Amino acid sequence: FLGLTLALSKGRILEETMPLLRAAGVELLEDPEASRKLIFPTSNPNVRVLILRASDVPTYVEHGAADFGVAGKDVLLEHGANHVYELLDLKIAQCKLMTAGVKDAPLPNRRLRIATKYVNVARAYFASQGQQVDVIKLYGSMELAPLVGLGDLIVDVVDTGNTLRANGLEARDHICDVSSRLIVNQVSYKRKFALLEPILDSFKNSINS
Amino acid sequence: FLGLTLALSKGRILEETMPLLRAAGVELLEDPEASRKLIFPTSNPNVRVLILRASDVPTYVEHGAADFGVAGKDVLLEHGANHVYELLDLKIAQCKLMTAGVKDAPLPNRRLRIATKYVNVARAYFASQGQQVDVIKLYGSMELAPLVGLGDLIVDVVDTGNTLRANGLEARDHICDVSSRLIVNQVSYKRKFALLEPILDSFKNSINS
Repeated sequence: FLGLTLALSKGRILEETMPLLRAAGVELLEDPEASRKLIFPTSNPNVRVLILRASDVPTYVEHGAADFGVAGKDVLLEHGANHVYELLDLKIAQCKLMTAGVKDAPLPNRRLRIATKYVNVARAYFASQGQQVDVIKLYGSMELAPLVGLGDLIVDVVDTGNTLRANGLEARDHICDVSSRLIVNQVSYKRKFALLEPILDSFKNSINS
Repeated sequence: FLGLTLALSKGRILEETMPLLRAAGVELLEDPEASRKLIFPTSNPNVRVLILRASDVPTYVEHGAADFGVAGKDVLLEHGANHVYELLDLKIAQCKLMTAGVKDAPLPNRRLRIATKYVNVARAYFASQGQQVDVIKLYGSMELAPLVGLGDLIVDVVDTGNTLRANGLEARDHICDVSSRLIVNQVSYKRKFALLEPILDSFKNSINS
């Protein structure tokens, strides 16, 4: 396959990327959410799509298994973005990285334990607050952890805050805003620029409105 | 909450644990697969259930946020089981850890790159084969990696082999058999033994047939 391979993930990222792809002459030929297929063709024979877990998008792009991708800033910060280029803030799937805990619960007088998927982000953020913290690495359902005493706080992505509120948690601190970003493999950017450039230009034009 | 907190995960583990719980006088009052609730009551007021991602079950049990749990051997090997007790092989959700790659594809003459969620298991298994390997940490859909050149092999859990076969992959090596195990927090085992013992005994009796 001599074309470009685009790494996306399911849900909001796929949903909100598709219009940008449509304006650039790229359309999926079926709903990937309903398929066992791993690699998907498009209306453009020079572009194919991978549907990955959000956390794996930087990995595939870094290694060149995908030439470019759409990854949330949260994933990029946690994974590390030193071995891809971030070309565009696409302003999609916007949310916040935040700390949260049980509503009105006092912080303990000791090293805090932070339950999170975002272990690197958590250590860095708390370091900026003057705190060395213990981190408990979790893979999902962060909202449960404070309820059963696993960790004093969580770090997670928050959009509406409804999950938090439904579970008797409240956001404590805003860490940073998060949006999905167009990343490119550093070799693909050089070797396949003629294929990338018009797509990149279309995306840039689309995001300007 | 003074009772026991049991950590389970969705799908086959939940499905196949429920009969064992039923024989021990513990029944869920609704289908957790259909609910936003995080902690679930049971027919026994001394037992509640957490529905976690499989990878997080050892974590919750180790820290004492759950007193006991059902975790796959694959997760235990990868996480490390030094800070829980493994009491029972429940013989449920049986499968194999295996290596796999593209059907009939020759191995490269260099350090192999292993794409997997099971980074620790992969390094240990290949070390037993006389090989130092590079590992690429992935979070899902392992079957894709060899198709797009990410890694030379994968390590994954295989049951039927259908996913592998559907994607033009074949299992290369059998690493070990995997089944779900009853694990207990090391303090809970001492402090709450009177609550645990009859449940543990029931499970043992059930698995004997």
